[PDB]
Amino acid sequence: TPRHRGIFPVVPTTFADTGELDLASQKRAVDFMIDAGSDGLCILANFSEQFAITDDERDVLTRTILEHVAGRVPVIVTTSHYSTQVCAARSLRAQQLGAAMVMAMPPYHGATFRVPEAQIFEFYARVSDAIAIPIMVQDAPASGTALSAPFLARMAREIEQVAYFKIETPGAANKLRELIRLGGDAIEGPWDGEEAITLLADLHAGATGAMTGGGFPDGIRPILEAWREGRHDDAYARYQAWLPLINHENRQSGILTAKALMREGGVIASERPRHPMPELHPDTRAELLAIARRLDPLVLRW
Amino acid sequence: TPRHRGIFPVVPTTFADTGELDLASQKRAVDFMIDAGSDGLCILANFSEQFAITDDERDVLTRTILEHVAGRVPVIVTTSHYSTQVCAARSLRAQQLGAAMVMAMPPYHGATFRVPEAQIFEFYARVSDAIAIPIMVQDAPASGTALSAPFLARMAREIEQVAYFKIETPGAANKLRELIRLGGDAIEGPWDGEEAITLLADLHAGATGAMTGGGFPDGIRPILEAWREGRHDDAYARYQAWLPLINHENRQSGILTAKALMREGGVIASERPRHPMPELHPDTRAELLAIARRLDPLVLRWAH
Amino acid sequence: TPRHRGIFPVVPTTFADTGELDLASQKRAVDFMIDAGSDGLCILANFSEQFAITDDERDVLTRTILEHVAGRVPVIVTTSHYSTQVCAARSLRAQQLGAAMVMAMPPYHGATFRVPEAQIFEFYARVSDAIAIPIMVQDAPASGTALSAPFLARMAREIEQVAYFKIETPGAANKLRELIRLGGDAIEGPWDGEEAITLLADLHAGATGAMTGGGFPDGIRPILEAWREGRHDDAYARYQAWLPLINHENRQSGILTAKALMREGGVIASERPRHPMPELHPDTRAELLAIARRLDPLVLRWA
Amino acid sequence: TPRHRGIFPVVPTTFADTGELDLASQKRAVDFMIDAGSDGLCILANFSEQFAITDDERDVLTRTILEHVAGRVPVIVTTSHYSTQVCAARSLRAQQLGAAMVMAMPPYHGATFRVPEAQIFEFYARVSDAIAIPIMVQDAPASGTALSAPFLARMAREIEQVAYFKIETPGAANKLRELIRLGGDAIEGPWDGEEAITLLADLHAGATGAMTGGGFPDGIRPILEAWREGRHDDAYARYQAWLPLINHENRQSGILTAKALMREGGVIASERPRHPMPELHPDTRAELLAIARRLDPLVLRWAH
Repeated sequence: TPRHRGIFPVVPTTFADTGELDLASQKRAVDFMIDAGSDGLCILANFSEQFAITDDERDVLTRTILEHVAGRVPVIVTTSHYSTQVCAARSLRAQQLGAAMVMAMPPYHGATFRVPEAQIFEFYARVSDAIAIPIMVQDAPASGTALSAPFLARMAREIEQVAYFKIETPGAANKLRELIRLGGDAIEGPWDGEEAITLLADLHAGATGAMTGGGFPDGIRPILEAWREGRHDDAYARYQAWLPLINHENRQSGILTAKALMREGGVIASERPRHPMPELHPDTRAELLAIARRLDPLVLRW
Repeated sequence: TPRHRGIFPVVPTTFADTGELDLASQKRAVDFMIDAGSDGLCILANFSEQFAITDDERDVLTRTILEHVAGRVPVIVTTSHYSTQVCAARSLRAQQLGAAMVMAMPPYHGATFRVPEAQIFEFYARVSDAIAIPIMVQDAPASGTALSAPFLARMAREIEQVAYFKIETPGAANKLRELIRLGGDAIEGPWDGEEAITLLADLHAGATGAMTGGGFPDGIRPILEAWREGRHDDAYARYQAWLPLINHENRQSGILTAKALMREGGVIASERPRHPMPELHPDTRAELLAIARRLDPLVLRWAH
Repeated sequence: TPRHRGIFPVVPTTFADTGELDLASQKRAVDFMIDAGSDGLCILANFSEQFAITDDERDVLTRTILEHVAGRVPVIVTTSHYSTQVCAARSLRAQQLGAAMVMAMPPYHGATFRVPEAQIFEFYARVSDAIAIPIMVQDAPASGTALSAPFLARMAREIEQVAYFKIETPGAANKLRELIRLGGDAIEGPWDGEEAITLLADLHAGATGAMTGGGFPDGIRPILEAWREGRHDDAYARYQAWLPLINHENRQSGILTAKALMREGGVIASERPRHPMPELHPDTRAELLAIARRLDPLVLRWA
Repeated sequence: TPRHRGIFPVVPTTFADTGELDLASQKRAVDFMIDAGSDGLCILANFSEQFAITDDERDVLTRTILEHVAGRVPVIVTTSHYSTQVCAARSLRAQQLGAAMVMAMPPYHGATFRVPEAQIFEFYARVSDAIAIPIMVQDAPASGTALSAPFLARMAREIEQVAYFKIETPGAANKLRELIRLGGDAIEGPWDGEEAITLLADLHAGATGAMTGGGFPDGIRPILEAWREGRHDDAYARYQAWLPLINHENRQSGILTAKALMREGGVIASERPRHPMPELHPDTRAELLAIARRLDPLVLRWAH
């Protein structure tokens, strides 16, 4: 039924040692993530350090990634912004460059600027009016905005392009359940996130897709396929083998997990974040690689 | 002693009702706020709806407002960004366009992306290295980041351009006291904000400046002047006369207060915020105008 | 047709300087607040430092206060607790001791333990089942819990004893409007709080009551008096006169405001909070009293 | 050299299906957890639904559990309270009843009532003055209170009974590293919590104790002994075997995990929480048992 399912990892934004954009490494990371078996990619998300780049860098990254993908896989372009018209403009521009879908947080700023449900609704409704590609709602703690399942399904029922969801808040499995129950066939893509830390319970809840980290999609995807083909016991076995790595990405190495792995594997030239985001502690990085080496991920032999 | 004191109200961003920047209304807003007696101006702050504008609009507004000010009053340009290098380029770009000062929140994003103290120091340290004009550290709830009074005082003593502070967190008065106690004359500008709702308590604590709303800086400034010259009772009376309007701005009409006042007075073409920021409830606007129509602010008697 | 309206100040808990309960000062505090014109009292709220007392002290305080009030004014007993059965038992006990109303936060603990909307509904429903006095829903930032106006309105329509609301989250005035619009006659008591900092705007929105600080209800009740009688500009003039004291209470001296004023007036023996709650900075205290003295509040000329 | 090391799981508060305390099931949960090899126990913590019980119930449980343990293992009694005097009174009472340690959150209430560092130091200082058994400082997100590693180390070095720490804020591993270096020999017990979700990373950092859930301490303890004996590859292997259960407890079944397992295994009569805490979704429960049934935990095998 749905247009999009499977694993859609987040593409990390690759800087040089100087903090400037490293577009060469950026294309190599996209190519590695496509070779890993990804059904699609998501760019300019919070796991791409979008908060540390400029609007001009956003446009260069959007055109560079989409032109290099060359239609090999569908790309989700994250266009989140407080202003409705800016997000619609970014969504239209991503559409023009070949995006299959846009992902947007609800309109927020910082810790205290929140938007009532009514204006959150109009935000998505107007972004929906301007574009023809599907919209994904990101439900994540970083927005500090409660998006309850009845309201999330409401937007899926009442807004044309709103069909996909990335539920990353605590208790995501039973939120996905309630979302699917209240939205029916309007829920085209009930997806989970958070680096696939709760993937198994979310699959139990009816999740169709996973927006994981970009470091090892080859490890996570056979869980989804085995679950689709009814091989539940194989899905658990693969989830169990890879969970220590997923747990270390979620709890320890964080956003920089995909880049530190890509650096060690020779995929990208630098794993540095943009200052002032803290770099990985050497012990956190050493333990990340020690776990990964036990699992033979493609990132280390690409 | 300090380079800058007095009232530095925030210039709101004037939009057309379509949604685009209304630079014609932007300049009239700047002219009025100068005519209202502002010691300076601050632009692209959170009260300017900066989170709703793009980088290109930021540059157009920085150039337009600074050019139109034409050095009549000093301008603080807010350059906050998570990335240390983006904020450093913005602050340098603001300096080269004529800014007297830059204001920066600590690096943050959303509700959960927070930066440790050691990197926050380096953030302001590297912005300091890039410019020759002073930095104003904004201490406000929107960042969700704790900047202790010792830490703020430490940055003043050890970072060259860090010298001004906008204390807006709860208990701003007693925190200003601590900041001044620990920093001394390294605290070149202990200022408050939050529309001046706590200005009288903050002046007691030693505040020498106030970043207020842009609607009625003329009603608030005599509070600062009377206090500087030891007329505390006149400071109280002016504070009391205007506190209901300050209270209605802080608690009811918020960021849109200045623009609803400017629109009523003919200063600007539209009071609309950029969607999806909620527009004023009709009763909230009417009560705002009704309160302002007891105190004769220039904004309701300027264009005509 | 409401059962309760007007001004209901939160009674502060009076400690001795040793930190133990000072019940003699507690009664004198109650008496002053009644002589100051309170239409009723609310006890054991967060503004009463309830989080710094024990369950036994709560029962000692509920009995002593209600016994001392002797039915002079209606008393709101705050009964908040995460546990549905603990709150219901507290509200029942308060009813049997003479309480006319209970106030309950939504169930919560700390900064992270939250309750889904369906369970918050069941919470207030079973508390309503247990008592025959009305419930006041406290919508305050300390809970960290979002209670939308549609949810609060549905609870008033569907839960018998849910009829009163203390709305003191940001944007209370517009929330009160939507609450009244969606709830209709089920909204028996749309009140505000936060020391009456937004009282004028809330009065415009349809508020019929205010939960203020216990320090100067004589200064604030006339604001409601003029509003109810239609003297809107008289209500504004009174408002402007006392707003600097309300503002210093809201932003500077906080919970301790009523206790510092009562101690200066000789009403109580000690203004100290229970440690580790910070005591008032000496300048914050002097400024509070300098403002108060311009307004001649009864607290400074009672004992 | 330290007085206490190993696994100190939190004892769940056992209720009846009617909501009242089920003390018979409470004693059996204690016996099972001792039978499962716990080096010690912790009672009346947030993982015990302590916020859903009364003071009278707290005292009934403190005396009931301490007497039934009969000194078989040391018990940590969580004495947290906002009031300094109340916490010290609870802590002295716990020590008089045989407690080997007390655990205390920093003083706080709700989402907004916070305490400055100076009075938090004074809070732990005066509690230590009253008691003669060690204090464990709990650093958990439920307090919404920042307790930096320098602040925690300073308390350990300057306050006699502050010697143990439960770190379960985000990034506990790196925080534990800094707390251990900063605190030196005064950190008698750098411990982690959060159901052992980050036990491996925390052990690399130098954690010596783990305060986990109470359902399967027999499965988690070998990870600590393997680390203590320097068998790092073995610690990973047992960690990897039990992580899906640990993860399900941390993200899906939560506080109710220990009670659901204990009820299934016949240890306790009821697994319900006190209303309004949401009961387990039936699918969540079935996934919990299916994962647990793969690891042969004692809780589904318990004869005494």
